[PDB]
Amino acid sequence: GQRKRRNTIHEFKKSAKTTLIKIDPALKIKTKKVNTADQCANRCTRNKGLPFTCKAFVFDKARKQCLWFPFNSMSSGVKKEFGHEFDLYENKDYIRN
Repeated sequence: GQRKRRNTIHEFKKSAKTTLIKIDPALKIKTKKVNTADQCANRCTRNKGLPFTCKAFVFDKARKQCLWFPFNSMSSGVKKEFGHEFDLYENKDYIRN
């Protein structure tokens, strides 16, 4: 009855009004309708779920959706996007190199 620390979104790079794409052969993403970024976090931290342990994700505030990316705007074979009301959540411990 109190996730308190459960939410891990406080460890990702927060960049609202900013999202990311992908152009490399070994780079995909994941999407799930949702309510707020806080949610994506729990759904992003829980490893053993994303092929990339969810290194970064995004929350569409006008679409209440989630988009976990295996990388961040720093990764390669990839690029950043927008969405007006999206959200960029790149885990700092996973910031591609």
